[PDB]
Amino acid sequence: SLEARAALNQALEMKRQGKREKAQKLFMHALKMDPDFVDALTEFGIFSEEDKDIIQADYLYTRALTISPYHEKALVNRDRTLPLVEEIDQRYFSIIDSKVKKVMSIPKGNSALRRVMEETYYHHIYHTVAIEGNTLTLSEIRHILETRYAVPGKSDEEQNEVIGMHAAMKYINTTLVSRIGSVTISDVLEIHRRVLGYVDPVEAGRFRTTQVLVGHHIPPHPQDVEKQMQEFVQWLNSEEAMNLHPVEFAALAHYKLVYIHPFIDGNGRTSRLLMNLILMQAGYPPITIRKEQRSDYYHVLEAANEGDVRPFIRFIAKCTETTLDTLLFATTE
Ligand SMILES: Nc1ncnc2c1ncn2[C@@H]1O[C@H](COP(=O)(O)OP(=O)(O)OP(=O)(O)O)[C@@H](O)[C@H]1O
Ligand SMILES: [Mg+2]
Repeated sequence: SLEARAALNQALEMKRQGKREKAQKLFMHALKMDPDFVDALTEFGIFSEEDKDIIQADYLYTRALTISPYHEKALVNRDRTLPLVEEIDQRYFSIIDSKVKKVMSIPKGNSALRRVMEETYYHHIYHTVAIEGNTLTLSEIRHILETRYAVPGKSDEEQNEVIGMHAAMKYINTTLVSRIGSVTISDVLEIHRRVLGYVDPVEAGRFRTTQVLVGHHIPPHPQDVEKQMQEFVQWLNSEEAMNLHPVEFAALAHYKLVYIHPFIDGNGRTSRLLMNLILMQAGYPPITIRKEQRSDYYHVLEAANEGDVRPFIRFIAKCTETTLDTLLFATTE
């Protein structure tokens, strides 16, 4: 309905100007012209909740969610499944928590743990670059970082991606992990400047100024990148984010940064480092997303884009358990 659309737009204009009596008449008129107008129902629900009429607000929200008979079935079924899913999810976080406490309890000065921590360091670097076509083997990566001699018959681009990761991981471990205070845009840029610096030092440490496309994702317009990065870091240091389970917080921080995708390149590597910083600050070890999990990683990211991030959190939770099981397995004494 063209009149329903018009009635809602004026209803919202009257709401901003503080004419609530006129806004209500127009909300009612929008629903008279189109009873199944989702926008007007949801928006009139928000208006009703502001006036502290909870029953009416709930009626309008529920009406908007259940237009057709198949929506009604979806709601009654979802209301049944949600509690069971909440239980399954909560269980999996408590299972991770127990394994974290077992890893943390082990003395920092342990012969076994030190070897594992040293070996898994190169595993993360390997998987973080190999997941997007870096053909360097694990022994080659160690050679590059331990000796600082280049390997033969492998591109300087591939090897400078490894050097950049090592530089970024050192910076975090020494400077940021134990640093008490808020994480700022500058800190993210400092990580990115090291991650991409050795490959593209021109673009390393500054936002993109062009439109791009990441897989099946449409990231923000370059002119809106900076505002969304300000809103992002505001959330990072919010009380809401502090309450979240570290794995949930680390997963959300990861997804939000690759959604904004504020750099021309190195967005994945940067967002995975920020994920591990948050976990390390919370007392968890650094986790790895293996190159074998690329399709799963992309699938849960595409699901997150279309408005369900829970699969991505669950995916990061799986990657966390796998990392902990690897540390706990090395009790070979
Ligand atoms: N649908 C999606 N929505 C959001 N982010 C996505 C999506 N698909 C992929 N990504 C992320 O974007 C990354 C690719 O962007 P970019 O090339 O800037 O990262 P990179 O650091 O060069 O790659 P990588 O770290 O994976 O080796 C992927 O690795 C992934 O983390
Ligand atoms: Mg890339």
